[PDB]
Amino acid sequence: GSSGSSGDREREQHKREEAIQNFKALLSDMVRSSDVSWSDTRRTLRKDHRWESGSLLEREEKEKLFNEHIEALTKKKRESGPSSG
Repeated sequence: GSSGSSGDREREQHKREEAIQNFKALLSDMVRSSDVSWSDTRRTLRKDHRWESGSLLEREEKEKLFNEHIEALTKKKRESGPSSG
């Protein structure tokens, strides 16, 4: 079908989707490090502006995202404990 996307085919979900991606990006930008704890993070994000819209994601959802973002970062880190299977 037409490559270009247009129309109000998907608005409901879309609304949320935006929050999801936006949340992740905000985590990397704000929390670029991986040596931090959820508590501190959440509190910090709670002050951010975008966070407002992030409300969509339930406490659990948000917490999960952050954690995942951290573990992922370390992986990139050149020097890091022996992680294999």
